[PDB]
Amino acid sequence: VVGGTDADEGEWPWQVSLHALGQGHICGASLISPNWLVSAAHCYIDDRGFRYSDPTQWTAFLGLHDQSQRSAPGVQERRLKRIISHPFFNDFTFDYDIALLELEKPAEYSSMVRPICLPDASHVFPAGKAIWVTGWGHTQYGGTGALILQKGEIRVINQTTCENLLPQQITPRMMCVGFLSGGVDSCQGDSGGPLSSVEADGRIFQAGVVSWGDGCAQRNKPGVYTRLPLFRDWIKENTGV
Repeated sequence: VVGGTDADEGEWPWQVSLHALGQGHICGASLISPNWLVSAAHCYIDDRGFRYSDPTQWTAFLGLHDQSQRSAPGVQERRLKRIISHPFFNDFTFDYDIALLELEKPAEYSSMVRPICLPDASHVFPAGKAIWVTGWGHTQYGGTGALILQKGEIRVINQTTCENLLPQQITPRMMCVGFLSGGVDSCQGDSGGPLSSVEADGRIFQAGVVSWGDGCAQRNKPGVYTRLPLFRDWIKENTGV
C-alpha cells in the first residue's frame, strides 16, 4: 500500500498473508468462514520455476501483524487443502480475478482472527464511498514490502470514468478505487487482499479483491479491484458460505 499508515494490531482481523514455501509473502487473502478464504486467481498461476497453483506450496498466516514476527501470540498458521480459481479467469485481461482457498484445518476465531462480512449480490458500493485497502505489499512502486500491515483510505470511482482511464482493459467484473490525483493505492504484494467497507451499523463488508494497476499511486491510474457482490452465489455454491 502506497500512501498509507501502519494498521493497529488486530484492526483488520480478516486480513491474511499467503506465503509460498521458500519465497515469503506473495499475496493477501480474506477470511470469510472458519474454512475458507477469498483471494485473487492471478496469485496461483504456475511459472517455469514454481508451481503457485499447487495448494501444498502455500502457508496462510491469520492474525498476523508484522512479517518479522510470524510466531507472535495470536498468529495462526494454516496449510491449504485446495485452491478454486474462478473458471472464467483470464490471465491476460485479469477478468474474473478471484479464487477460493480452503484451509486444511479451521481457523480459530479470536480477537485477532475474525471473518469479514460478504455483501449480497444486489448490493451496490456507490461511487464516492470511502473504503479501505490493507496489505503488506510495496509502499512505493518498485519499492519494498511493508513488515507492518498497512492501511489506506481510497474511494470508489465511477465505472465510466474507470473504463476511460484504462481503455480496453476494464470489464464489468472490475472496479477502480483510489483517487484520480493518485497518492494512495495498493501495490505489488497487496493482490488478493480485501477492500474493507464500513456499512450502516459499522460492520465491515468486503467490497472487492486487490487485482492490478498500471504502476502504483500515479495520477489518473487508480487501482483495479475485482467486485464481490457479483460472486456471492459462486462463493455460496463452491463453499457453502
